[PDB]
Amino acid sequence: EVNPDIIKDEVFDFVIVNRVLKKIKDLKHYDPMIEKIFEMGLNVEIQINPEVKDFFTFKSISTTNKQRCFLSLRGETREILCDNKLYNMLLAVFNSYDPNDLLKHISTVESLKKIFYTITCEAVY
Amino acid sequence: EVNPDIIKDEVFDFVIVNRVLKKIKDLKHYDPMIEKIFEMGLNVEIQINPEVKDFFTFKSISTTNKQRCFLSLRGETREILCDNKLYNMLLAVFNSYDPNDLLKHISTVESLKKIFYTITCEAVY
Repeated sequence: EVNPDIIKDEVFDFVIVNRVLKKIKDLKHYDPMIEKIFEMGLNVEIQINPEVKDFFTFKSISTTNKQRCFLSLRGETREILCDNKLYNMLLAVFNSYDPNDLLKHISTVESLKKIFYTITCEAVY
Repeated sequence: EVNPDIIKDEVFDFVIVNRVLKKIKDLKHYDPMIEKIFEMGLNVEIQINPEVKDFFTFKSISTTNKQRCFLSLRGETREILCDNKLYNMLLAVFNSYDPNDLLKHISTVESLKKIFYTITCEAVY
């Protein structure tokens, strides 16, 4: 339940850390929330549109051996497979904010929305 | 908020109601938890293994034109696409029940487990 801040110093085995968070320029732009779980877990939240609060969020519940990843748009949360494709795309989004080229950011965020709207949870029958 | 019980009385436009819930012969055996939402929606929860409360359940959230379906195993909840495949598997599970011969039923429940472990939430990148 405690929401520390350190992530630039210490190290993790946690995939989402050593593959997205640490690889993002200026985390504080996206007003990150990071908490410690009991010590066996990490619960991460990043705003995708920091300007409009909780409009578009990325959430990652990490545990000892398991990770669960969720895109959330206007209050509707969808789970998505935690994999490279997602890590990358997430980096494309967050690493794309440049004041001298907002339109580029605009687009890649739209790219992620598309992914959001395109997610289906399927089984092999 | 409120929770009825006779899915045989009222008529519904809810698709989970007409494609599944009304076609279940011994609905009562599966300890249904059916609530109405602000009329506007239906919250449904069925026990796949009534013998072990909340071990394996199916949840369905219906609002006006939307439905979301979940399978929960040992407290782990996964969303699953509400499609014909889904509706056919569930009916096969709830209607295979026969107190005078349960092997068929025991096996189809396993078939639903297999489905659970198989679910993935993917987006096309």
